[PDB]
Amino acid sequence: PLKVALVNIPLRVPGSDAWISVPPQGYGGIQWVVANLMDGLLELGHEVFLLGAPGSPAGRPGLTVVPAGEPEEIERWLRTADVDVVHDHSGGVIGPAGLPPGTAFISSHHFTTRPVNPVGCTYSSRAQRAHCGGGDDAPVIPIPVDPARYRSAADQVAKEDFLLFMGRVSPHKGALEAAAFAHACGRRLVLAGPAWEPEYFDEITRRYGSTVEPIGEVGGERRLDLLASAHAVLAMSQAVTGPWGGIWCEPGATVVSEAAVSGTPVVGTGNGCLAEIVPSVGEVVGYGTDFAPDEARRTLAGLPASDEVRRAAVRLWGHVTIAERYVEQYRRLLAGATWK
Repeated sequence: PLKVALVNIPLRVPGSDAWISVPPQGYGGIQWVVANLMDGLLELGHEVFLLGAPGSPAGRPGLTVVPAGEPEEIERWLRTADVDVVHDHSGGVIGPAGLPPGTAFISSHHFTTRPVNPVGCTYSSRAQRAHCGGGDDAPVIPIPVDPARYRSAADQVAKEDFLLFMGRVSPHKGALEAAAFAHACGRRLVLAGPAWEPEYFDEITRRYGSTVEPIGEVGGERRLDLLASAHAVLAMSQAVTGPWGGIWCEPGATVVSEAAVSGTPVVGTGNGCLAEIVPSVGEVVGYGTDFAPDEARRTLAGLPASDEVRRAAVRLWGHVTIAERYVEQYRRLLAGATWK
C-alpha cells in the first residue's frame, strides 16, 4: 500500500480567502480530476494525503486532508513527509527538489502549455502529449471518472430537450459555436459555467439569444442533474490562440467523461483530446459556426443512448482502471525508471 501525496492546484474561491476544495464547490476541472483520481486510489487500498485543498471533505478512511493551501506550505510539508509518491496536478507549483530520498515525483499535466516538470510527466491525451513536447515514453492516461459521484441509471433522471454547455464561457471553449450548433438543431442550449468575458457573452446573446439560456457557474447537486438530464453535451473547444501562447489544444476535457458516465452523449469538435474521446461517446463535428441544420439535427438524433455512453465511460475512464494505471507509473518510478 502506497502513501500518495496528491497535490491539487492551489486556487482561492474567486473574491475570497478560502481555498477551492476537492471536489470543488463550484467551477474547477482539475479539482474534479483529483477527486475522481483520489476515489480510485483509496478504493485500491492506498493512503492519500491531499494537498492544496484545505477544508475539503475529509471523512474517507485512508484520506488525510493536509492543512496546506499555499505553495510554500505545500513545499514545507512535502520536504518532511513520509510518502512514497508526490503526484502533482498543479502544473508545477511544486517540483521534485527537496523531496526526501526515496520519494517518487510524478505529474498529471492539465494544461495546453508545456510543463514546468517534464520528467515524470503524464498527459491526458496523445494530442496534448505531442503539443506539449512530451516524449514517446511519457504515459498517456485520460481523465478518470467515479460513477458513484454521478447520477446512475437507477436515479432515473428524466431526459430534457435542452443541449448543455458546461465550462467557462470563453472563445477557445467554443460557447459561441455550441450556441450555433444548438441553433442549427432547433434546440435550447443551457450555458452552465462562469461567463466572465462580457463582450464574448454579449456576442453570443446578440447572435443566439433565443437559443441560449445562460445560468452562470453551477455546482453541487444541480450540476449533476444537468449532466444527466441534458439531451447532449457540447464540447466545442476551438483551435484559436490566446494568453496561453500558441494554438489552444484541449488537454483532457473532463466534461466528456462526466457527461457520458451520467448517461449523456457528447457532440464535440476534434480539438486536442476531443478527437480521441468524443467518438467513444458521440460524434465529432467541424470547427466554426456554419452548421447545416439537416446534418446537425441528424448528428444529434443519431447519438448513442445512455447505457452505451455510461459503459464506454466506465470501461475507458473508470476511476479504478485509471487509478491502477497511475499506480503502475508510480511503481515504474519507484523501481528507478524515468522518462520525459
